[PDB]
Amino acid sequence: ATYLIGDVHGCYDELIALLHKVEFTPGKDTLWLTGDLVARGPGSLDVLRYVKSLGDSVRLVLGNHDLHLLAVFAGISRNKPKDRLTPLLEAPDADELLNWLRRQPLLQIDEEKKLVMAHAGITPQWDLQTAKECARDVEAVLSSDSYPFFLDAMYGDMPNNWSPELRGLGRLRFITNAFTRMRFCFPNGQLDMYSKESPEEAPAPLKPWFAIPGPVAEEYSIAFGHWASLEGKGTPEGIYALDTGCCWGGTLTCLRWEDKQYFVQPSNR
Ligand SMILES: [Mn+2]
Ligand SMILES: [Mn+2]
Repeated sequence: ATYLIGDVHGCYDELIALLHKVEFTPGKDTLWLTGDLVARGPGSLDVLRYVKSLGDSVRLVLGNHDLHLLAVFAGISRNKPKDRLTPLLEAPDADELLNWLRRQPLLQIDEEKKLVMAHAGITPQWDLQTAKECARDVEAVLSSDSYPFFLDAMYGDMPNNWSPELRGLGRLRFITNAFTRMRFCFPNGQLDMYSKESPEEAPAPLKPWFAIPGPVAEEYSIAFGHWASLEGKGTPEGIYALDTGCCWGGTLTCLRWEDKQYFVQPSNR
């Protein structure tokens, strides 16, 4: 079976309880995770250990908090006490865990399921070939010995409009923001980097990225996490918002792909 789970955010107990609920069995089953494995919840260390141990039985995409953890680890960014990352950062296997984490994809595609996953979704300004090329470019910098330079360069809110003519720092920053920070778009598809509210609470003319028809969404289902204030609701057919806010006191959500059946684990917080 194929299971897809939204942002775990260190909620190790809830993740294991949910997987036991569906009798997740590596070798028979595959787990897709929308990223943001770490921060806020108490068990980022156990989450990373477990997910890495799954190997080919898990298909991960990196989220914005995963990238922030890598930035903290590399000395690029300051650790925030609220993220509860110190046990992971101080673990004897921190190097092993985080060097694995930075090699994971930003984008997962299953052609037989016609299924695409990224942390925040797929901007309507991207077709599939462009999404693939951009994911490959940023994954290459993240997997390289020089990844702290990219992590430092990734921070920024501009440019917010895609063009194949983009080059250099702006190209990487847009790619990173589209895959891991996107929520709202202007009517032309341009990213808004400030509003984090629910669609009903957002100011005009902002619309959810998935409310703007784009070539990937027209052919593929898209699963994503990230947007907790969406609460997994209000999406069109073929769009699966899996982040139901477990670390925030909401729930951890698991979708079984074969029958589109949902399983929910309440937050222990
Ligand atoms: Mn998140
Ligand atoms: Mn996120």
